[PDB]
Amino acid sequence: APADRLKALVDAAVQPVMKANDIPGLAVAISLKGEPHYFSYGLASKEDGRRVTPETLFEIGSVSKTFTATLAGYALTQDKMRLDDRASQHWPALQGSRFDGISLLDLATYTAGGLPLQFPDSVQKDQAQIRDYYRQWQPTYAPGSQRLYSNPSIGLFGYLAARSLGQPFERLMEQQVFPALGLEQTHLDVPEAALAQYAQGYGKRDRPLRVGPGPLDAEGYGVKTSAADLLRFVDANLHPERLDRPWAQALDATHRGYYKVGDMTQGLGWEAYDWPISLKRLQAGNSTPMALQPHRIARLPAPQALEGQRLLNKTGSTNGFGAYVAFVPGRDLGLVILANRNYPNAERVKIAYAILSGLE
Ligand SMILES: *C(=O)N1C[C@H](NOS(=O)(=O)O)CC[C@H]1C(N)=O
Repeated sequence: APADRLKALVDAAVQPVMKANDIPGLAVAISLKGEPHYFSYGLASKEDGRRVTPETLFEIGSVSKTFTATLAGYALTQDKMRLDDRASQHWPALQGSRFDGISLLDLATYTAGGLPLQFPDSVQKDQAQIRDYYRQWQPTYAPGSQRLYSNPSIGLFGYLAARSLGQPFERLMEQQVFPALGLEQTHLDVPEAALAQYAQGYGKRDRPLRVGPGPLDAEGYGVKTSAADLLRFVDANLHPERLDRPWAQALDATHRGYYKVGDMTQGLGWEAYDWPISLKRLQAGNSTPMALQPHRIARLPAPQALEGQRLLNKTGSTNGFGAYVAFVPGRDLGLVILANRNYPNAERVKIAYAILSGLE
């Protein structure tokens, strides 16, 4: 039976990696030939024995940036902002700062000139502290030259896109973005009535870990969603034309590459690779040096359509969770892997590659 073969393929990819990385619970969702398939493993909470299901909520960390990118795509389609706008055009407090010479594109693609991975610990989740942080910041190098993966960078991009729409970022995601995408199990602030679905996260010595408040957390890493909802988001990405036009264009804006770093082409949120490509190369593109070190970019002469024979992906983590999303536009194939342990990106890619290969 084809169901037996598919279960065998996914189990063979997942089971050893869960055991090796001591993952308590893991949800897989696959979109194949326009049909969804779910595979759920282990426990959402070890303490109460709640099992993972396709409706369990996981923290997706940096995968949130693809949602942030979608909201910015919507602001672009509505002509409320342009990627070449100066960042300070959208926030008067930034006028006269170094943000007068940094574009929204630089912010979105981590090339603003050395904005750090995280806000310093001295910056709390407070509007005035965030404002003052950006007003005083000075680039280490020229904007548009080096990519340094950064939550304050794309966080500001999302914050400015929301300002361009005249509403708070979190309100726009809840009231407009998630409903437009048909996402009813996707949250920035999990409702009390949905808490029973929120998985526990696990760190060292199995300490419980759920993400706490931080500056621009919603924009950079704040989404909690189920494997079923994240697959719905992947399916919207595979077929933007099925949504109402403004939202179709918003999703299309996240499928455009601006530059290359090694085998990776950088879009808004999504990162793309030629497909097929070796597992080692895909792991190297999602490796620690890509997250922690600056890289000189190879700018494209024109934005490149991220479609056809390409794999678009995003890793995301929080202290207690590890997520991975990947899809092949030219093959109508999509995958979501959500876990309640922050396990190495290389291991997430290893599961995904075994599944994607087996399906091919
Ligand atoms: C996203 O989840 N984050 C940003 C950073 N690198 O992202 S990647 O490895 O998920 O692409 C470090 C991990 C994480 C964070 N802690 O903010």
